[PDB]
Amino acid sequence: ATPADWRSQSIYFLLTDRFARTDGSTTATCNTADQKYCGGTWQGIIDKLDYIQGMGFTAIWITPVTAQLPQTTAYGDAYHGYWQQDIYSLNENYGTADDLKALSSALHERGMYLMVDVVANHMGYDGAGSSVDYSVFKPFSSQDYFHPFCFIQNYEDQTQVEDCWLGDNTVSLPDLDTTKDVVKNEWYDWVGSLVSNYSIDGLRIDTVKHVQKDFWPGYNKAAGVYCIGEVLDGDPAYTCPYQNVMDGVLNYPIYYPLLNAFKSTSGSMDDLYNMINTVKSDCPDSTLLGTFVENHDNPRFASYTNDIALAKNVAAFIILNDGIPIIYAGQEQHYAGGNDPANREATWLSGYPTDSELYKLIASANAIRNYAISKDTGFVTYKNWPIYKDDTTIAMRKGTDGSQIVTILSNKGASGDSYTLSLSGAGYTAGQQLTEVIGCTTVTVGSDGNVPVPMAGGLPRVLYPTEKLAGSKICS
Ligand SMILES: C[C@H]1O[C@H](O[C@H]2[C@H](O)[C@@H](O)[C@@H](O[C@@H]3C(CO)=C[C@H](N[C@H]4[C@H](O)[C@@H](O)[C@@H](O[C@H]5[C@H](O)[C@@H](O)[C@@H](O[C@H]6[C@H](O)[C@@H](O)[C@H](O)O[C@@H]6C)O[C@@H]5CO)O[C@@H]4C)[C@H](O)[C@H]3O)O[C@@H]2CO)[C@H](O)[C@@H](O)[C@@H]1O
Ligand SMILES: [Ca+2]
Repeated sequence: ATPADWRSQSIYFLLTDRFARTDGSTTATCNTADQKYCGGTWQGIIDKLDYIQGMGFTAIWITPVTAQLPQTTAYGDAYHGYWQQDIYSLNENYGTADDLKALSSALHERGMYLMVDVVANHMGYDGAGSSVDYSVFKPFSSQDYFHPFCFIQNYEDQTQVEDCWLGDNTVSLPDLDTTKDVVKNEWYDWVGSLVSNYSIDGLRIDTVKHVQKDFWPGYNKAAGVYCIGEVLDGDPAYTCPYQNVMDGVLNYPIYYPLLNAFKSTSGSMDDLYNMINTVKSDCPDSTLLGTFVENHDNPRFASYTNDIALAKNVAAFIILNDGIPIIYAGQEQHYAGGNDPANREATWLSGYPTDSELYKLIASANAIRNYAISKDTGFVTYKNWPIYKDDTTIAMRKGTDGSQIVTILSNKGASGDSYTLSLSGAGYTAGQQLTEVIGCTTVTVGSDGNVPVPMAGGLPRVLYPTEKLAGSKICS
């Protein structure tokens, strides 16, 4: 599917090994500290598609599918999919080629998209860099396809970052020489084939800053579908420019300020407001970035604060910001694991309750987003604009004038006092009735165009014109 098609989607990101088993168990042991395969499979994802769609997601991102190193290393099994050895075969721990195909067609039947994570930067090996046996890799069976062994000592030296090896002496990640034409040619041919064989709709590309920029334009074109890249860097002057060589990138620039604003009642709304504006002006297209606050490489939000009102607000931001929303499986169940491996918890242990607090908030936020784009073909290309901020509040506006959504977010927390915010700048007309779509109550615009928003419990408030909800099932 193209970049234009993808602007309207919302993604549920999951680790195949940790989401759902074929036997549907909700109590099978999965101690994250063991770093072993816990048993998730592609068939299990199919069985729980109602759980996922019920939150209003239109797509899923799944970790890498290729066959991995077989060993249990000192860092555990390659359950996460990032240590490949044979790119022409699939990881059998998750099922067969037919299962993968079954998945794509079960998604498509429901009007949903499939996004697959891919690695071009490196392969994986159980042992020290000097001792690698290149004959185990397929098809790159020789040391001549790879860069000479070196580890990345200085992450500020771009040359080292691209030409030296990620990993270490325990689990080493042999780095492909992506400047060689044989390497380019093989990867360009594989990526088009993988996409056509499994009917994939879009790709998440790992380790993009570790491969020279000029490789990417031809990979994105060979893939023929939207590519969103992982560039792990918080500086918009470093990451955004990658949008000149690939459709989109993950929004790490917004991640830092967003987490800092909501992880405590003293978080800064100023840093978040300024970064929204910077990304808006300085990235080639903000509407093609992926917004997130949790993933498998950082502590979960609840490891920072167990306050449920702060978790509601950060989740509302993610769905309603510019770009594509991305929630990480377990976020909706309020999971609190710390750094890898503790943030790779098995979703099934939660029992998949559809009446959890964040499951409901997410469902309501995705519901208004999905309905609005149904009615306003400009919603996805209108650039989100922060219209107000104070020490504990930020409010934003997105959507064509007359149909705009106005979202009011707070970091006061679950103890927050009850008061009335008089919000200016919303753009609605005098006397207009508005529905607050999270708690389903109504508010009326004052005669001077200001909106009297009832604040309490640190809850987020999402406003939309009552007349426009006509015929919808929202707040019915
Ligand atoms: C040492 C670890 O080794 C393995 O760790 C695994 C991991 O479990 C697996 O998931 C995969 O890991 C994946 C890989 C490798 O295929 C890459 C992508 N993620 C990578 C980035 O592609 C890379 O750039 C670097 O990312 C660096 C970044 O390049 C550097 O700039 C700084 O990032 C800065 C950023 O520059 C700055 O702006 C901001 O303020 O601070 C952050 C810390 O640190 C980051 C690491 O924390 O590491 C990330 C984990 C993926 O999302 C990630 O899941 O492989 C690694 C390496 O074997 C073990 O399993 C772990 O238990 C063990 O603790
Ligand atoms: Ca490299």
